[PDB]
Amino acid sequence: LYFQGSLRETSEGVILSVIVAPNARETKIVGIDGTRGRVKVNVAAPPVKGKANKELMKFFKKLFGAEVVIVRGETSREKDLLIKGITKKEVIEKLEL
Ligand code: NA
Repeated sequence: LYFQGSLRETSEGVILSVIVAPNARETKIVGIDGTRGRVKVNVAAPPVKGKANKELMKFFKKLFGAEVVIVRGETSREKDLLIKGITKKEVIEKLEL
């Protein structure tokens, strides 16, 4: 399994497709879902008042050094994140760290 199955590069940056589990001990990448083409992300926040979405975005903004917005799935576990102004090569390097 490679992270490439969860990413695609658009004119605006990289869409990173994730599947979250809230209430986690630590916000971190725990795996890849090879059927859904998504990175499994544990989020150390409750899924109330948008707090899991906020923590998810904060985690990836820090990892990538780039603005991260949710473009689909604000109220779903399966969320698509636009990482603005970054290339797929840069995203792969950071996910592989
Ligand atoms: Na949330």
